Amino acid sequence: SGFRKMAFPSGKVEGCMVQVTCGTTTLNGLWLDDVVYCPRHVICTSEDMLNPNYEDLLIRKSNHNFLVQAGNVQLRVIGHSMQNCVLKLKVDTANPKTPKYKFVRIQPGQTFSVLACYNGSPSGVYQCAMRPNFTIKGSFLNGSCGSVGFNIDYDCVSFCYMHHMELPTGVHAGTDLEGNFYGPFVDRQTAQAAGTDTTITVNVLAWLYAAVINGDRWFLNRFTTTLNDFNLVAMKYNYEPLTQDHVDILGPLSAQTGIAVLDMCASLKELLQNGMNGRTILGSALLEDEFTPFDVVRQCSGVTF
Amino acid sequence: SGFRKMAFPSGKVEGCMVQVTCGTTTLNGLWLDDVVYCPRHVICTSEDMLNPNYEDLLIRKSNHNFLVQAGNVQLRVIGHSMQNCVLKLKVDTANPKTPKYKFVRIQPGQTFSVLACYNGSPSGVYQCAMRPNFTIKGSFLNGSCGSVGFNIDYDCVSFCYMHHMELPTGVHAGTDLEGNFYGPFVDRQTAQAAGTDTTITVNVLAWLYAAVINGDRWFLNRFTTTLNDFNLVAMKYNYEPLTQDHVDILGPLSAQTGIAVLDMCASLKELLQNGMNGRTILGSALLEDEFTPFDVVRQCSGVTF
Repeated sequence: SGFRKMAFPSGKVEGCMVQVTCGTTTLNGLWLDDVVYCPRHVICTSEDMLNPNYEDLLIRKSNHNFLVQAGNVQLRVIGHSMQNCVLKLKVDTANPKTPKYKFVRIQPGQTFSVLACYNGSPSGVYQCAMRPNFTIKGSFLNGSCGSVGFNIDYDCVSFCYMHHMELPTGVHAGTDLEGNFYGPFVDRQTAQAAGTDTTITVNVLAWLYAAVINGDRWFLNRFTTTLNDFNLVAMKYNYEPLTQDHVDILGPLSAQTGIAVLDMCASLKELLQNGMNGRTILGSALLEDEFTPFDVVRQCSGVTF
Repeated sequence: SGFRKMAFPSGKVEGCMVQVTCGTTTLNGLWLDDVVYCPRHVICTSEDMLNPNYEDLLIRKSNHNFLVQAGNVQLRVIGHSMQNCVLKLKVDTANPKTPKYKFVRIQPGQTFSVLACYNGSPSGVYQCAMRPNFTIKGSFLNGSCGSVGFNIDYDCVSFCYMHHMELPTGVHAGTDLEGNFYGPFVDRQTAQAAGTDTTITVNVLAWLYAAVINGDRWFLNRFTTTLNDFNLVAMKYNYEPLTQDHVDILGPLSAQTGIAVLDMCASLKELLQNGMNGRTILGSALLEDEFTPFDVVRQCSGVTF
């Protein structure tokens, strides 16, 4: 028992992290087979970021201008190209620690682990969600660009995020591993703010099921609701609509607890309208929305990798 | 910017996790050089746990009765001995992935990362604190015994916890890597409950400094306090006393923010007496006490390993 925010074991990703330097800019790259992936703004100075012409900056760089280091060992760059907002540096040595891997583009509301790195060295691991407004609420300092987000399924690492930018509100924006940003954001220091965010309803429900499984049951009320009536309330509290697909995804948690999804919705409705009255749920005094139904199942069933 | 509960990168520990089976009991072991460390109750059946005689159970086991598996590979056991509540299994192969390591016994209030494992395979990483009552609030299912807690300092893994027991209240108890329990607990299924816990004051203060560094400043009031007057209030709210050693540990955060420790204490005093009035601090609606001053510095300064 117990329920914690839990990241995937990071070892398979740690063995892929390298340092990439171009001129006076250093950030992190991801070394898979003989290719290093990194944010293309490694070729920008601080002044370049205000309005960068990436094609024009890149044509002035040679392979030799890219210093790639794996620990204390330089990897020789033998080719380079730009794909959307990422650079791909071909190196003459394939990473001996390359895991089985895939590149995936995740959906808003899904979660992943971030291995925060500086100078190619891992510093910490944490879990976060792709917000409905396509930002993530990470923990990133200068030098963290190129840190990646991932999920693991037994032996296979699915890379879904590469860190590029901090917005003026302190939240974070980045790309998939094909270099396409999540959301409308661009890798330029300009006026681009996150749109209004929303709460991930299906995840709040998943976490309420986790609470019941762990014995935190005080919020269960005696009522039910229709899906349409629940969604009228959820709207007022800036919760995203609950779809029948979401109801279906919650089926296994409903089966385990015996609580029908629409019955749990009625209990959430009351929490939204009345508040928690100073009580806690799974040690939290607010409703948590960064655990997916699959995260709850994993942690409550002990899935390993 | 941003502030997250963050674990250490787990790769160096992942490469040490093995499966240990004795009879019908399977749990996790830690493989360092040619020794596998695991909880001694791997030699107990379910009925044995009610009142185990570990010396008498162990004298009936041969080396061959211990099945140690590192992935799909059996490690031959060539010796065994009991040290306090851990077993040490000598194997005929030293772990090629042994990191630089130390065994440490941590103090209440200190934090560490847990690599939760099942059947010798890592499942997730999370951060937790040794509570003042010598329990931890983990996330552990059946089969997780032998999972370890650790801290990392660049290249050196300091192992501080091995998981043994879940208490009837759902919190967790275990040993250091010499097999001595934290707290008064024993590896027997008996009446042993956690004593009353307390809040780790120095950690709450550290987290309030983290909030200021991240720009969450609304709770700063205009007052100061004496250390003695602060501790009279802290006592009433079941906070542990703040010592001059704690004040000294907070010095660097005080310097970074310009907020004297006793001034931050005055702001915490007001939060304890008046509550948060429905506001949040670093996304939390309650006061968080599982970040040490060193954790705050690490995450706010980007320490790597």
